[PDB]
Amino acid sequence: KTIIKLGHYNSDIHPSHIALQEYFKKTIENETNHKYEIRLYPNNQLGGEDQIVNGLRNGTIEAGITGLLLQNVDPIFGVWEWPYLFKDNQEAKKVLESPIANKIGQKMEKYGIKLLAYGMNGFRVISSNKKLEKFDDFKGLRLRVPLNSLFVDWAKAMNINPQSMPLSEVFTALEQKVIDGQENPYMLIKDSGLYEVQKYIIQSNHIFSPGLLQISLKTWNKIPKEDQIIFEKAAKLYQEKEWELAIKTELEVKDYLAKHGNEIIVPSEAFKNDMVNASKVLYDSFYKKYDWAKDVVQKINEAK
Ligand SMILES: O=C(O)[C@@H](O)[C@@H](O)[C@H](O)[C@@H](O)CO
Repeated sequence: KTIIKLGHYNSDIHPSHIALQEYFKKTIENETNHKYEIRLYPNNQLGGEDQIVNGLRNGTIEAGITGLLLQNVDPIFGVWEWPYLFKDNQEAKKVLESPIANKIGQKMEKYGIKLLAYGMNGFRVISSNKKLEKFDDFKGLRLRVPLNSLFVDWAKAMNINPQSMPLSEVFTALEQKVIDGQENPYMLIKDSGLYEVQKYIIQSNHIFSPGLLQISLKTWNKIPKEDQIIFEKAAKLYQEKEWELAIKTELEVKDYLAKHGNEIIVPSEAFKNDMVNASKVLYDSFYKKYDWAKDVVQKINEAK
């Protein structure tokens, strides 16, 4: 009997967790005569996101959902979070279901990880103690960013002062007045309780964050193809159901946050355009330092 521990950083009521429970775990456990058990560990129980990545690579954490932190080993994996790459949720899903996304996903095997599905965490918004409604308001702003220099660079391009830290440190950084806010999808902002200590939510949607369902290659190579087909069936069902649930749930969460004291700012056309224009410096740099960037972005655009 094979026990597969599956760790992630989201809440047990995040759509990823619900879909893991109902579709991924159940499909595998039932359709393999209970030969595999998929034990779920939400909310950083098995460690923070970076620890999950490392555990997938060394095999001590057999499965997981993470974002794109493996980009610190090979930057190609971080491409999906480049700013303003996708116009909306449906376009993000369409591109992540395309051949180029599959091909980049396959490259994770070189680093010990088998990718099973691209799911959705969502577009990222800025939460803040300070009202932000025009580009000049970023000056002086101290924002936590994730453990990924892309986000450090993004923040600097916005004239924001970033401080990269693990997600588990955000509450205490706010409480200590070390930062003014952070950025993450709407559902994380609710599920985490960050909304209770962040008056303003600014709907920047600057970056789209996928949640990658992954299995350690060390684990995968012990599973015969007949059984892998069942894991793949479960991952495909997980993916369809998770996108659907995530889109539905995000709309609920947006309404919730409107009605519990938070002030949601939808950027003006000018604020929007200023953010978009400011982000171009990131792409200028990608095209200079990555020999694959021109081709990859072209294929991503062709898949839209
Ligand atoms: O804010 C966080 O901690 C996470 O949203 C990120 O670490 C995200 O999962 C990664 O995709 C960022 O590259």
